[PDB]
Parts: sequence; C-alpha cells; structure tokens
Amino acid sequence: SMSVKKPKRDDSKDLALCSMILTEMETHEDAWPFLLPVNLKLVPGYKKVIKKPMDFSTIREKLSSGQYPNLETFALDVRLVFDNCETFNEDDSDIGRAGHNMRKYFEKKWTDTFKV
Ligand SMILES: CC(=O)NCCCC[C@H](N)C(=O)O
Repeated sequence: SMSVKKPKRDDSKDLALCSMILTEMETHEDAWPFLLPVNLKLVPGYKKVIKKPMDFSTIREKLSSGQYPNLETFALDVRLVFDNCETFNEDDSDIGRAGHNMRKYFEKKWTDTFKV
C-alpha cells in the first residue's frame, strides 16, 4: 500500500528476454501459421468471429516499439495467438496441432525464464 512495497524484482532484462523467447517462437518449424496476420479478406468468418486477431509479427512490432507495459501484457498477446487458433481450427488439423505444440513450447520457456 502507500510506502509499503515488496522487494523490487529486477525487471531490467525482461525486454531482452521476451525478445529471445519470441525469436525462438518465430524459428520453430510449426510457427508458420502464426508468423503473419491472418488475411481477413481471404479467410471467410475470421474477422467476424475472432474479435482480437494476433500474430508473431504483430507481437514483434509491439515489442520493439515499447507497447508492452510489462511481462504479463506480452504473455497475454502470445496466449491470444493460440486461443484464437483454438477458436477457429479443429484440434485434428495441421494448424490446430501447430497451435497446441507452440503453446506448450511457449509456456515452458515462460516458466523456465521467469519462475525459475
Ligand atoms: C492460423 C489460423 O487460424 N488461420 C485461419 C485458418 C486457416 C484455414 C486453413 N487455410 C485451412 O484450410 O484449414
């Protein structure tokens, strides 16, 4: 509360660390469905259904331009990519399997990096 704070976590490396994680996401062989925005003119239903589209290039742009106030807002965008994927694609589809794989991949990195 006022004048009463938990010990200050060193947040000085977060930006570099999230960049690293994102670079690992981008180079994974199953990233291809998530590298660029879904093309809303060419994918019927997507615009109507998926209220907040998100993709790795957009996350990258937001990151490099200081648009994530903190760690968690970055994780929320990454998770949104996979929540969107789940909403639109069947689990038993190539893109549905990519999404599950990439989420698992992300959450382990997230844990190893920010929760020891
Ligand atoms: C990443 C994502 O959800 N893209 C939209 C779904 C694409 C559908 C794909 N072209 C298909 O044929 O199943």
